Amino acid sequence: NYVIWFENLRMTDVERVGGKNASLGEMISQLTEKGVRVPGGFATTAEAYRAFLAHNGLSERISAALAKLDVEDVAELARVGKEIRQWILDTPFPEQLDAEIEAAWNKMVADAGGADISVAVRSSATAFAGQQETFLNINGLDNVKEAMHHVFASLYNDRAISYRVHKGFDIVALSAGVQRMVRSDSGASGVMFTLDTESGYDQVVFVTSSYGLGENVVQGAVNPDEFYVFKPTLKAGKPAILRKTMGSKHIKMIFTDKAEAGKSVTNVDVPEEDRNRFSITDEEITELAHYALTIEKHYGRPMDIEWGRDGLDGKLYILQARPETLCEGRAQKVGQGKVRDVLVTDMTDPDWEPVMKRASAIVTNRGGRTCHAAIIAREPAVVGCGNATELLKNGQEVTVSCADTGFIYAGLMPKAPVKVMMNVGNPELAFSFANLPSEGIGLARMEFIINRQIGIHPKALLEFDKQDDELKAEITRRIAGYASPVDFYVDKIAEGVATLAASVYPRKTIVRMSDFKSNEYANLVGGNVYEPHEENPMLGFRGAARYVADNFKDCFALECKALKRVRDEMGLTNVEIMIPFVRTLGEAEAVVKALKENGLERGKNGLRLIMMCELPSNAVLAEQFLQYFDGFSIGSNDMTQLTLGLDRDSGLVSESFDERNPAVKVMLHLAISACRKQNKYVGICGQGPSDHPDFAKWLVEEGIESVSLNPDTVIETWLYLANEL
Repeated sequence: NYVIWFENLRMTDVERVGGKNASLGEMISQLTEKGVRVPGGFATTAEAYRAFLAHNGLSERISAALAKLDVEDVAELARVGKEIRQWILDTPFPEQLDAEIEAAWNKMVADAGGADISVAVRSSATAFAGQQETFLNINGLDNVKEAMHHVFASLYNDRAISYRVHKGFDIVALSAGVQRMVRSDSGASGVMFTLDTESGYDQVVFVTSSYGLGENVVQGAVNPDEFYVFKPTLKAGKPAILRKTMGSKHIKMIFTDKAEAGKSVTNVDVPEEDRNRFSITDEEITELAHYALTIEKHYGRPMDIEWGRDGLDGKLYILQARPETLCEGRAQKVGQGKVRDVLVTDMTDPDWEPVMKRASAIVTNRGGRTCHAAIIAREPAVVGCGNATELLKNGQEVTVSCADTGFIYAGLMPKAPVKVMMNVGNPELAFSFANLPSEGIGLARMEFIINRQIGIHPKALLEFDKQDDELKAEITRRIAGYASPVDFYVDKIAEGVATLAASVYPRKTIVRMSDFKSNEYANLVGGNVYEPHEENPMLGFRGAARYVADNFKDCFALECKALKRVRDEMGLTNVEIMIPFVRTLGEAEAVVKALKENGLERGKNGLRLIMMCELPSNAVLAEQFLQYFDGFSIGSNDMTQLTLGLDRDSGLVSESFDERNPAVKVMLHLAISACRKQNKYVGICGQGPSDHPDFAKWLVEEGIESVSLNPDTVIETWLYLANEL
């Protein structure tokens, strides 16, 4: 009645032991047979806490103090809070609670065969983050009891007294969970989410990991390794890790031999070995992602989960699991209104709850997550702007974004006649566009992955051994966590492309192979020596000619190895491969021969092959080029430049650039007709349809199958076109 074992708790015991302990029992009792390993222990109950607090009778003394106390007088609140906490600290456990803890402790050491076990003593409130309060590596009975005293006192931490007065409430209790320690002090640990927190995208599992006890990743005291795993392909048993980001992993929490009270754990530097390694293996990331899903399937909602790899066992444990739910400040949701209605002020009392109702947004100088105004806006909301009173003006006219640095500008689906698809380059933004209404990605560009995730010329990696001490050293630095220089290149392209394809899966993602000019390959590390200066880069060594050049075929092979893995192993079959700058029919033919050499063929595993139609020759021999491909994506930028003989970046001529020049239109017509008479895909890329609505009109009238737009131009164009139909 005072102490309950986790194995006898269920999620229906939340009022008795709190959400954390109830959830622990729910997993132990229901999921251990589904493979989830949760450490054992016991919870104290809400009536244990009440009995404890009745003493002489402390409960009513606390209640008296809290009565006459302004929580928004920050002195009194610190003074009264400290006072209350010392009373709880100086109050002894009732005789029955001590005996019952002792008997439960004695059974734990009996279950552990021997033994000098250690435990976590955590706070499980009948109600965050947490400020919570937790104790780790607590080795004997009296330590455990004193760590429990502290947990009990934590209910009346100052912010907790506020948080409750703010949520508008007495007069409360909590439960202490006493759980066996997993030895991740010599292993690794972290936190998993069964959605992407940033975007909200729920088809992915997020796994963060570092060395040591997981308290550090939970608290953000360390920058951890971050991994994304794709749910559908993980369930089919295919390799499902989309993205690996190495954390700096500066420090790690370990055990002390020297445990006075909270000195049982300490932070220590991570060696440079471990720092530039990934802290868990692919097999582990995957194994954890499976646990995440069986937990989420069971609870029927998004989950936030703590886990640890025991450095003794080797085995992965789930430790805790719970449900997951100009000017600047702390930030989901956008909003609009006049700045006064967007309310701009220092910080709200509760007296600011009527006039708060008389308004439509809140932006405040002070505050963090559990700020007064930040809670009213959850039940929105930019807090923690040092000076918005200053920056923002009393007039108007603003709109307040949270799609988590909470900006504040400075501003303010029907049937479509074509398919509106996205033009996407940055895989770090991919899950934020999963959400946007589109028909997929009609141009997934490769150049951000190469510039920004890889950063090194593939021939420098291919010929690593011919460098350059200074360069061998730079490459090795950059390729940390990957098996070899060439494996880095393939792996990172696979990650980037799998990520983009996963974002809109199962929807079409047309991946353009690399469209770099040689001056862009020259800027990569190790690149200049392979990329001589050209007089006219727009017209130089790039595209198909580069892919099939003897001098560069081993690099093309690398990019092909990545795409093939993405489709053939990762099961991301929604990927089509687009080939740019195909100048002649001999090049078209050479490229399909090259792809074939590298295991990629039309019809094999459903592969579809698209040509970027961007040279005038592609238009006047449309039908002839089209035999080699399943369709065209028209690159109107390059088509316009070559038809009209212009560099649109040169200001001296570029006023004559116009995708809707009659000469360019003849070219588009030739291409789009050729495709139509073969019942073949024809799309167009470029912002022309967005920037010139009549061009969009002309394109629908020509029979274009799709249009590919920057995500932030997608809704407007869709609506314009739908309204026209």
